Amino acid sequence: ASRLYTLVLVLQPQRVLLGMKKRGFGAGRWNGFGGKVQEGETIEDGARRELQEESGLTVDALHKVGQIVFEFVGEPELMDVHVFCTDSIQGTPVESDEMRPCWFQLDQIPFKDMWPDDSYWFPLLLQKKKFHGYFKFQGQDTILDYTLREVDTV
Ligand SMILES: CNc1nc2nc3c1[nH]c(=O)n3Cc1cccc(c1)OCCOCCO2
Repeated sequence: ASRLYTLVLVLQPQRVLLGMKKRGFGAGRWNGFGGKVQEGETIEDGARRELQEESGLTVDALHKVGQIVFEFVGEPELMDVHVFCTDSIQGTPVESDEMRPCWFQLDQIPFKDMWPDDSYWFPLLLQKKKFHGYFKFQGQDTILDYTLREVDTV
């Protein structure tokens, strides 16, 4: 009982782009760019779409870096998130009614104001590792258990 989602991190050698979500999903946390894959769309197309729609950036190459399955206790649908990274972008990120984009130096990532699972996988992302992960959450703030392993093939 899963539903497909994309998540894109715009990661250049000195810095990463995150957006503060002003409302709705993930509000009040620094998020990457992503959402539900639509009907007739490949996962990679959906990721490019979500980045563009949400960030204002246009991406050339996307690289798949991970898959994370989220379980929220009591919610029937598992969220199957396909995670991608790019360093080849065009444009300037645009602040909108839904999000406030900001660049962070890699040693100043705001983990305290991010989803708590990010402290586990973001360091793999930053070191160019690919991963499979699973996080069981109670509410949005508590990780009950998780697994996370590095893989050769996402
Ligand atoms: C940078 N880390 C995270 N960024 C986001 N959500 C994040 C990030 N880390 C995280 O746990 N989430 C929540 C989450 C949970 C289930 C499905 C999800 C996201 O779909 C991926 C699309 O989410 C876009 C919002 O960005």
